[PDB]
Amino acid sequence: STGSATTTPIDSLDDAYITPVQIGTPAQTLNLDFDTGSSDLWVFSSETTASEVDGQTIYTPSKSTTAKLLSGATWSISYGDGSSSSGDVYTDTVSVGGLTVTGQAVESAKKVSSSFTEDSTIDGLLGLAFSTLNTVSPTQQKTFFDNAKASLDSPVFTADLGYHAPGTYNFGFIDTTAYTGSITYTAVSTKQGFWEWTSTGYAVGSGTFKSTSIDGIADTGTTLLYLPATVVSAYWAQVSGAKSSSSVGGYVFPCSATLPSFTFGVGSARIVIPGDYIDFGPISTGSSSCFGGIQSSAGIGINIFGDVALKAAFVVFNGATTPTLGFASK
Repeated sequence: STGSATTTPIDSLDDAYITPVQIGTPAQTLNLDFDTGSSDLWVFSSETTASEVDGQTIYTPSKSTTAKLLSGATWSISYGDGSSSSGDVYTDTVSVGGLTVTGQAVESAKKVSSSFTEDSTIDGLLGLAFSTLNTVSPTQQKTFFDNAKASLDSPVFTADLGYHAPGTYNFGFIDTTAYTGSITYTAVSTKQGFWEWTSTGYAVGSGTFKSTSIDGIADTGTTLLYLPATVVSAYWAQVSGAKSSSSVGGYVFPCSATLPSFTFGVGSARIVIPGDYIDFGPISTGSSSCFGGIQSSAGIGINIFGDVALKAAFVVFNGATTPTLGFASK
């Protein structure tokens, strides 16, 4: 089997992408944030504290004839940005782009943190990291991809995120029309539960490529590109007037600047992030200070190849017995 679904930016900055997901019988369609950095499929629901719902579409398990309470199961998650959510668990039928999993754990939110409430466009998350990170207790549950894998034509999914435009998540096949050149595959460590890999280096604009190993994760659920402070300093040094602002929380730059590209290495191949992709716009409405899309990971503990990087590529998440990642230009 295969599936194919369009993913759409939630706003004009590509802060996140939403993909429609059918849950239950009859289908209830929710727009979920597909997140290769986590492993829970959780939704706003009829059980969510009413004051914490503000415009999201909700899953109502009592209206699904295929929903079954997973007795005794609870979940609770905290994300790298400080947000969180928790609740109980149903199993139900879940379909993405024509690909159907029966008995998928659907984690129903009883509580969500304010950042989720405040974002009316995101109805939940669909985790695509490794199932060892799933938070369901006392019986850990499998991700949608893990449940679907055996049925797929090939045990893979691909992320093709657009710049200021829709893109595509495919399951079970490589669309060879969706990229240019070849796909370069690189080794993955699953020891932390992430799609963790080692980039071979970087370049700033037209500058020389610096060969250096940069371990990080491919994370569709993180907006920006988070890299070591040395690398980030070298990038922003090429932008007149750019500086790290402790009060804003990262590098800012004059909105009148033209940003240089940033290149990262995948083996001997190179992915070029155009400068435009690094502009996240005014820090507040009407400001002439703009927020940068490349930021230091020094306070995180891990480097993160988020959407800024991933949307410059066609990315293959190969879930074979020994997983690998693939990157191609597009």
